[PDB]
Amino acid sequence: GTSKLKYVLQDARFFLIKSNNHENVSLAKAKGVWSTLPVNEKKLNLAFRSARSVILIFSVRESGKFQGFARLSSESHHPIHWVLPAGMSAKMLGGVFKIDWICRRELPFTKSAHLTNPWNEHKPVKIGRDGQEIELECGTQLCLLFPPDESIDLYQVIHKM
Ligand SMILES: O=C1CC(CN(Cc2ccccc2)C2CC2)=NC(=O)N1
Repeated sequence: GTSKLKYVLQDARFFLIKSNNHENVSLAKAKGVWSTLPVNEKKLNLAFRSARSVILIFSVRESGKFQGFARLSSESHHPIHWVLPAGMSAKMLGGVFKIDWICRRELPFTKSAHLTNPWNEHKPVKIGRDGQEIELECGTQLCLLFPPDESIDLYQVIHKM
């Protein structure tokens, strides 16, 4: 069903998080961690303190899809073998956020064409810079479009709220 998912998403905040490649999403899915540049680190840390749930919705650049979504379980904290763009050092990252995956299934952008994000001029929700906040209603409907991930049990995540 969808009821535990809706409960986790109640009064949540949502952020569009880009990845430079699939490998970093794979690492994040395996290890339950993510890192960012300091600008988005500050934004996500403020959000983590503000809301019962902060949801990261991931999209690998140029993939035309979202690769899943996860809930922050921690503020950032200060090596993980991330695959970084040429010229970027690990020292340019902020701290590491712990995350609990809610859905590891993909959703193509074609399936979210009917959702617009008020915090990005009501452009389609797939459009946004890395770190763009997605308004509650749009973000909830976007998460509900993903195929159910029957491998995940949200019992444990509800307890962290
Ligand atoms: O475009 C991105 C990609 C990305 C993946 N990073 C490396 C990186 C961080 C910031 C910019 C470019 C690459 C691995 C998880 C530590 N994390 C983001 O937060 N935004």
